Order: sequence, then C-alpha cells, then structure tokens
Amino acid sequence: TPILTFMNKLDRDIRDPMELLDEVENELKIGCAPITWPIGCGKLFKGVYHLYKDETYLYQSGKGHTIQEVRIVKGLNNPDLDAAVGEDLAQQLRDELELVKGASNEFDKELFLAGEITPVFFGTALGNFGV
RNA sequence: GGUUUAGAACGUCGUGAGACAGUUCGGUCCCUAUCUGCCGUGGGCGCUGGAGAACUGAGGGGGGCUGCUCCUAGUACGAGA
Repeated sequence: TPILTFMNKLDRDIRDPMELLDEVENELKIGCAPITWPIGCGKLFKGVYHLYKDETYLYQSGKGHTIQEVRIVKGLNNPDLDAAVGEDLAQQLRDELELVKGASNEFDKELFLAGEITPVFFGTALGNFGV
C-alpha cells in the first residue's frame, strides 16, 4: 500500500528536516521525495516552497479555523522571497534545497504506487497550512 | 447597642439590709470657636516715576490602582495534561 507523508507541526520548534528525511528512509525503509519544503520552523515558520511548482506559499499565523489567503511568491530567486521571508532565511532555503537535490528523490508516480517512495509534504494541520 | 447610677425580676449568696468580673426588661450624650491649625476668600503695603497687558519659573500640589480578553500562540517548556 502506497504512503503519502505529511510532516506535521511546523508551528513547533522541530528537528532538521534533512535529518527527518534520514529517519524516514532509514527506519521506515522507504524513499523520500520532497514536494514542499519548510522555510523556518516554530516562531520562524514562514511557509513552504513548492519544489515542483517552483513557488512559495506564505504562512499566516492563526488562521487555522478557516482556509487562509493563498499568498504566493513566484520565483525561488525572486527578490520578493527575500523581502517576504527575510534574505537570511531565504538563503537557507536556497542552501538546503541544494543539499536536498543531491540526497533525495524526484517524485515518481510508478514507484509511489509500488510503495517505494513517499511524497513528503511539510506543513501544519493546526495552522491549516500544507493540507 | 455594650458597660459603670436610680425601676423591676431570675438563678444565686446572706437571718437581713443588700450583694454577684452572673443573667434579664428599661433607662436626658451640653457648647454661638478667642488663639494655634486647616479650607476658602478679600484688604494693606511692598517690589523705588506712574501705569495697561503678556510672561519666565525658583518652588509647591495633584495624579500614580487594576481584571479580563485577543495578537504573539495552544508557540517556548512539556511524555502528556
């Protein structure tokens, strides 16, 4: 049976999402294919950058009861991602994404249906963001 | 209202008058503020020619309480709660 993976609780101070990928591949014996990627966590959760759509959905704090306003920032090197997220966090997104590409997987529909890779989504079910 | 006067009764002590830091019902609380003090409010004279305004500010006084909710965030902390 195929497995989607959702990394919940990005409102909280969490572990390194890199390390989180290791624990999922190593201990669950299944490949990880990131679809989105968190930008900051805890008090610094700013949203997720979508790897395949190449855009950035911006998290707003405490709209967990309804659906928040979908607020996108288009480019991964769009200088508005720097403005909206702070250029510091913006580069760490860029850095991590570099490492991610050298140590992860492209989502393949065939291997997902074979139960050999999981599409990993990062989000927060409480903030109603990522769902 | 209590309690300390005078009336009356109970228990109680005493032959008794009376008595009890025992109880019970009743039972006159004056003052026109001279001074100090304090709240206000004027008059005088001063401040150096006499006036009409507007000021500066040495000082002085007043004020100074706090609940609950929401954002942060059900975040940090926490196995959870």
